[PDB]
Amino acid sequence: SIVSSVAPGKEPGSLVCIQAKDGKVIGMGARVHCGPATVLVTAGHVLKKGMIADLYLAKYSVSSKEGKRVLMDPTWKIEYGSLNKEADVISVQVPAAVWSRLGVTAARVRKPTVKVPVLAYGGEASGLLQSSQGFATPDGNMSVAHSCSTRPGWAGTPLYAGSDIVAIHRRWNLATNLSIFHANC
Repeated sequence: SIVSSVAPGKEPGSLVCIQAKDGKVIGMGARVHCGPATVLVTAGHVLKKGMIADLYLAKYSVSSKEGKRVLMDPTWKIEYGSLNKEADVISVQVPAAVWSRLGVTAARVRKPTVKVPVLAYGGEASGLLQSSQGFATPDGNMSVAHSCSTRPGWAGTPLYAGSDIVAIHRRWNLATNLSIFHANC
């Protein structure tokens, strides 16, 4: 798996970091279309931390030439998924105002295909992102096997196939086949 630096602002427009209050990146996520609206999608064990501590959605701002972030409200409604279950995927009805302030566009969820090329993103700061290349294969249940290298703090990051998201990375590999749970939309 080839690992590469991603220049500030050149990551996909849907991607967001999830930070603790001291700025540490503890997970990733993305804005995706969900019926007539959009949702955050991330790992359930990442979102669970925001029940007892403050988490922030974070993304590099091209116009400000620095990172920006917005406090997460744990009472934002859950669209699908769960904080504690095996698939470890959850989606949240984040207000459009928050996505607007961070510059986050919505991506499309697509079904994975066999050995589809994929990119996964993560990093220690919103202008210090990196990507890892790999391939993804769905298992006929709710998961995808994939070959992207990841680091701790990449939990919840999408696997991108071209423009679209086909999976959610779980933990530092088996990702969740997002289209399975996205059918709740």
